[PDB]
Amino acid sequence: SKIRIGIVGYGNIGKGVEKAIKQNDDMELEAIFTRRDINKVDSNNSKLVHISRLELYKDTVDVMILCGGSATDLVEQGPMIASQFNTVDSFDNHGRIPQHFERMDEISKKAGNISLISTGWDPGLFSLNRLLGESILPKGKTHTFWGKGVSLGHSDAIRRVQGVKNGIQYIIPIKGALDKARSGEQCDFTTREKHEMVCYVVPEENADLKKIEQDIKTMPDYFADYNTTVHFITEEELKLNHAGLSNGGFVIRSGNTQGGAKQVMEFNLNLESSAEFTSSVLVAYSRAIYKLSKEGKKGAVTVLDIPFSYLSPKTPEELRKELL
Amino acid sequence: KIRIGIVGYGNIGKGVEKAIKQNDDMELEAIFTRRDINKVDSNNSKLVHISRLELYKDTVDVMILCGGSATDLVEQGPMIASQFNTVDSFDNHGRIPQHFERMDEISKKAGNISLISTGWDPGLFSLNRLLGESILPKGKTHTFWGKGVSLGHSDAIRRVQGVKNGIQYIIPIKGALDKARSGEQCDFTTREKHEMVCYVVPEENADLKKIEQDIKTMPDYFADYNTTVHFITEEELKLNHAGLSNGGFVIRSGNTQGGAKQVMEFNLNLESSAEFTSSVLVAYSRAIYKLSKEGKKGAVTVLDIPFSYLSPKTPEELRKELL
Ligand SMILES: CC(C)CC(=O)C(=O)O
Repeated sequence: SKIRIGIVGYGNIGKGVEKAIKQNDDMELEAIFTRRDINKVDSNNSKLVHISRLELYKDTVDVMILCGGSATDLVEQGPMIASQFNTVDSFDNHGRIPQHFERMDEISKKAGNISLISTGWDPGLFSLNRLLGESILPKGKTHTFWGKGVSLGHSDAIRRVQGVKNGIQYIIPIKGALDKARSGEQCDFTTREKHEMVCYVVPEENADLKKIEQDIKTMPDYFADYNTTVHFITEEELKLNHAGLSNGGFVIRSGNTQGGAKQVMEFNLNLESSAEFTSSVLVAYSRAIYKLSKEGKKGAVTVLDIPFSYLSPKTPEELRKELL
Repeated sequence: KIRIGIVGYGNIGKGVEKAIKQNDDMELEAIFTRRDINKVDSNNSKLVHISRLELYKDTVDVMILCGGSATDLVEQGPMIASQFNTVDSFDNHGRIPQHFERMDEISKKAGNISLISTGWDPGLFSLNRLLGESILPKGKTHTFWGKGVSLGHSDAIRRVQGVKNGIQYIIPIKGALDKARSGEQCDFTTREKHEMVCYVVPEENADLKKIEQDIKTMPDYFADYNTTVHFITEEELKLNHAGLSNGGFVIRSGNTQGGAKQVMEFNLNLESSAEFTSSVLVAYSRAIYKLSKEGKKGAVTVLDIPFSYLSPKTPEELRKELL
C-alpha cells in the first residue's frame, strides 16, 4: 500500500522529486502536473498530466509536492492545491513565511487537509538546527553561513556591467569567521566578515578589465558591502566549470556553560546538487505529512512541528534498536 | 514556573542545577541524594535525602534522573516513573529496548510520561543519524566520538588485575573523518575509525605491567582498536586527567539518483561534556512538561519529540525568527 505522490511543476526540483521517489520503495509517483502542452512534450511518460486536470486527481493523490514550475504560481498556487490535497512546499521567502503560514492554514483546515510549508535545507534543515541550538544552549550565539553557491540576482547584476559578456557569482563563507565561530570565543560578525563574493566573468572583446572589476566591486545593494574577487575567464570555461548547481552552508551554535566552558554545536551541508537535495528533503517530508494526514492532523505545519520519526519508513521499535 | 526535581548530584546533577538557572521558565524544587543523613545539616543546599522523594508528589513537574549509571537506572527509573514524569540519559544502547519497555509499562500505568535516553549520544546524535537516513536513504552514516573519556572503558580497565585506577580516551582518526566527509562513501573497520589511549595507575604489589596490557586484548572494549597504554601515578591522573571535554561527529554521506555527492554533518565540540548533557536534559524537560499537559503518557525518546517543544517561545515567534 504505497504512498501516492503527486508533483506540481516539472522544473529542476520537480525532476529531482521524481528521481528521489525512485529511492523510496514505499512511495509511488501518480502524476506530474505541468502547464506545458503535453501534446508536444511527447506522450510516453504516462506520468505527465496537464495542470488543468489537477482536480481530477483528488482521490488518487495522498500528497502533492509543490515544485513551482518556475514562475509566479511559484509563490501563489499552494493555496489553490491546498483546498484539494495535502501539500508540501519549500516556500523560501523567510520574511513572508508568517503570512504564507496563515494563508495555507486557513485553506488547509477549511478543506480538512494538512499543508507543510517551508521545508528544504533552508528553510528546513537549517531552521531545525538553529532551533535546536538555541534550545539546547539558551545562552550563546547562532551563526548561519551559506556555503559556496550562486546568487541568481548577482549573476544578472554582473551581466548588467559594461564590458561583461557573461558571468557567474558565488557567495562563500570566509574561513576566518567559520574558525572563530567554531572556536569557543563568542562574537557578532559584520556582514563583511562572514561571507565573501567571487565572480567569474567573460568580458566583451576589448572592454577594460580593471574597470569591470571595480564596477562589480563597488556595486551597491550587491557587492559593495562584501570583499569581492573578480576572475576573468572564457565562455568555454564558464560552461565547463560553472554549472552553478552546488551549494551548502553551516549552522553553528556557540554557547557557554555556566562556568564559562565553551560548548559548540554545528550542522552543515555539502551539496554537489542543491536541487536534488532539496528534492530528497521534500520527499522525506512527504512521508511525514502522509502519516500526519492519516492521524487526522489538520492545518498548516512547518518542519519545527514534526518529530524526526515521521521521516522514516521504519517502525518505532526498529529505530530505537538500530539508531538511538 | 516548571518545577524540576534533580535526582542525583554527581557531575550531571550539578550541571543540571546550573543549566536550570539559564532557563527563566524553570525552577529547581529540590536535589535528591542517596548520601546518608551523614551530613552537617547537609553542608547546606537544595539537597534532600532520596527517602523524601515521595513527599514531593504534586510539587514537581519533571524529575530529571542524572544518574550516570545505566545499570542503576534499570530499577531506579521505574520506581520514579511510577510517581513522576521523568527524563533520563540511559546510555547503554544495547539495553535501550528493554529500558523503554519497562519505563513505558510503568509510566503508562501511573499516567505519567517518561523520556528515556536523551543527551548527546543517545540523543542529539541519534536524531542526526535518523535525519541523515531519512533525507538520504541511499548512503552511509558514520558516527565518531571526538577526543574525550569513554567512562565505561575507564571502569572496564579497572577490572584488569593490577590496575588501581585509570582513565581511557577514544580519539577519532583524521583520515577516516576526512574520508567520511569527502562523500566518496565506504566502509570503515572499527580500527580505522578510532584509536584508544589509556593512562593506568597500577599495582597491588608493584604489579606486572607487561600483563596489565591485558587491556589491549580485552574483547569488545579494546583489541578492535589500536590501543596505547601509559602507566602513571595517582598524582598524575588527578592533576592531568580531569577528562571533562568531549565531542563527536555524525556524518551521512550519500548520493542522489545520478551519483551527485551529498554530505550531511552534525558535530559537537564540548569543553564540558557532562554540562552539555545537563543542558540537553533540561531543554527536553520542557518538552516533557508540555507533553504531559497534553495528556501524553508512556515512554518516549528524542525521536518522538518535535523540536518546537524544546523552546519556551511561541509557535509564532519561532516561525518569524528561526524558520
Ligand atoms: C531567485 C534569485 C532571484 C534570488 C537572488 O536574487 C539571488 O540569488 O541573488
